[PDB]
Amino acid sequence: QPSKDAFIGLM
Repeated sequence: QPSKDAFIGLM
């Protein structure tokens, strides 16, 4: 999902 991409920002 797109919300999962938000986790890519932190990483």
